Amino acid sequence: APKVLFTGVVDARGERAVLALGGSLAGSAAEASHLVTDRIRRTVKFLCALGRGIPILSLDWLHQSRKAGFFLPPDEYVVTDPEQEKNFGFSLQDALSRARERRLLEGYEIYVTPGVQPPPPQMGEIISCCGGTYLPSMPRSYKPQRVVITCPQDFPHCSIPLRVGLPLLSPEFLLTGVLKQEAKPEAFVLSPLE
Repeated sequence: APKVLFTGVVDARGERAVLALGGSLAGSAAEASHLVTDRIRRTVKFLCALGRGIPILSLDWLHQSRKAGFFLPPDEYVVTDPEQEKNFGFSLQDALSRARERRLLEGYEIYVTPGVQPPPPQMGEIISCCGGTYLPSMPRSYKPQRVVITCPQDFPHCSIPLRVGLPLLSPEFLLTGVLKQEAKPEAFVLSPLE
């Protein structure tokens, strides 16, 4: 039975269809089997669903399923948003295919300093949904794929990662990388002395 999550929309009729058909309403994207929405948006729920490779479907999926009397396959209902695909420069279908082949952040260990925006806990949810490790405190040693997402306010606290050669990165490394399902840390390095 599906555990359906909604994002960027309000659809009481859709929620009712999920339950009527035997499914349940997902508490979060990490728990969801399907995400229902109307557009591509950079939200914790959308980015987590995409990172996990679950179906991201239109609101018509549930309404047509209710008419059928059972959950229909996802294929004919994938969210299509050429406009936002143009705004962001990526293909949702291609990004999902990538997520379905591999977790984007497999092997990555990421510490997000306290002052970063968006909020560290939201960044960690996204990191975890992409198979990475959200670190509890600043690292003390170098390791490949171990990085620190930080910000100007926190540069004063970055002497240890700089000492050991850990990259200081922009939060967009995560947001843009997860949206496109393409991790390019070298392209988001911050300049702490500027």
